[PDB]
Amino acid sequence: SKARVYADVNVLRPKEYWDYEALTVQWGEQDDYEVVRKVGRGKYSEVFEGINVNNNEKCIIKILKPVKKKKIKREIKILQNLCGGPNIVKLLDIVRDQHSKTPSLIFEYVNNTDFKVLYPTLTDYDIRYYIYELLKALDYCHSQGIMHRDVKPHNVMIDHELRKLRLIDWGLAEFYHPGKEYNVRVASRYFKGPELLVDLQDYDYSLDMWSLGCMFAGMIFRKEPFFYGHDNHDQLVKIAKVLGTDGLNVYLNKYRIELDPQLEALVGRHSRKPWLKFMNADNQHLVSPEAIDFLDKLLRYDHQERLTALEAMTHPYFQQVRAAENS
Repeated sequence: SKARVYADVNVLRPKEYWDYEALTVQWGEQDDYEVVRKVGRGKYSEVFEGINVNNNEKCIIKILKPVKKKKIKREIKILQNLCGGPNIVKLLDIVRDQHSKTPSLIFEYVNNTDFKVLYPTLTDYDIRYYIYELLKALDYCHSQGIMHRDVKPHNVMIDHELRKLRLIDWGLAEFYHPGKEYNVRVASRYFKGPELLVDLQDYDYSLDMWSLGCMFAGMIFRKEPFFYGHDNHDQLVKIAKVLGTDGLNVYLNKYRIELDPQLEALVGRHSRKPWLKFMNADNQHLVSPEAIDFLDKLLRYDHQERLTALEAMTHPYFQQVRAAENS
């Protein structure tokens, strides 16, 4: 399998651009950024709202947990490559501790409003607007030959008063190389696409479009974990109970995917449930025919069938956000 767009980005580019294992970090001074208050936790890091002793300007301090230096250089190179793009968190500095040798990345500051309290107040228009903004971010990184691989509400900081948005945490992101076989243990369980669950290793940028699709579904239907599985095998069962099992067979047969006996039996056979059956008094104010058409074109088992970030931005559903942006 090969991406349908931006497939040759790293083929035309000098190895310097994507060879991150050869990156030589030019650390700065941890003696220049002060911690103010923890704002986020994580399996690979801790986030802190900090201040820049110099400019006096606020900032975000990310302290990385202990991991192989390969994963640290990867996140750094990608952030350097993406700096400047629309709605991409901007990396400002890189520092480390002298004794512990603990790495720390310095980022622009963004208030960030907890999604479990924000999303419920979003209006029909707000949703169209913020998703459109996230798509600018994804089309940009895909155009630069990079997959984020961890798209979820937690990695999208939103300053709802300034209506500003940023895609964050590029700790699992990777460079896309046609035909390469990547690790399927990326992203958070609820946003993992079928390809990661059936073990299709040569996946591409379309993986991020499935994750986005799960996010979108969660918002219009007012049901955060839209696909709520307790483990990976259970995650695929949940997906198959909504999209139907016939579509999964086509997918499996097309890419000649095995699918072990346990997960297969575990999945069984299910008919497809039309999107409208998920509508209820709590979410009918957000479920329009256009929203349904858009979501439908995102959540497709076959990664090659999904809309690209660029096609998504032009969908009629964002019709007013575009006109407002134009003038």
